[PDB]
Amino acid sequence: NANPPPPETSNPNKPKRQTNQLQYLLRVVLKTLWKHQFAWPFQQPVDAVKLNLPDYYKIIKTPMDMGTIKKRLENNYYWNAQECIQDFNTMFTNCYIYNKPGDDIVLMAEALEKLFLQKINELPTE
Ligand SMILES: CNC(=O)c1cccc(-c2ccc3c(c2)N(C(=O)c2ccco2)C[C@H](C)N3C(C)=O)c1
Repeated sequence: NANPPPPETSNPNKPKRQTNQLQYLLRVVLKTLWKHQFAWPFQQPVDAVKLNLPDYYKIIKTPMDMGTIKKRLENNYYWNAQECIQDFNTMFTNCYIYNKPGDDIVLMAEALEKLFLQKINELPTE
């Protein structure tokens, strides 16, 4: 069972805009979560071949990771801030869906989600 390709991260046909909200998502939210001690498993797609998890992509049909989110922001892939926020939410919930409650990786994602919510609290107005 091969890994799927990573989510798309750049599309020259998508329109581009700079907004206060998207700038904040890259410069504050993503940068803060990226440097966190628990960020490392989330910095690239789950490599289920390397990890011998043949049911990962049978269970998780909407993968997402922070490496993808970073690339999407840098490539002006998102038009609405909510698209980015949804991707963060998908990342965290994928981790809760697949892994056992109480596992280290779950507590890691929970800490990262709490930080994310503290950072999103101060998102600029639309
Ligand atoms: C560059 N490679 C890595 O950063 C890397 C190396 C070894 C393992 C991992 C890793 C990546 C993703 C995950 C886990 C481990 N997982 C772990 O259980 C785990 C335990 C402790 C840290 O990660 C399995 C699970 C599928 N998972 C997530 C994000 O849900 C990532």
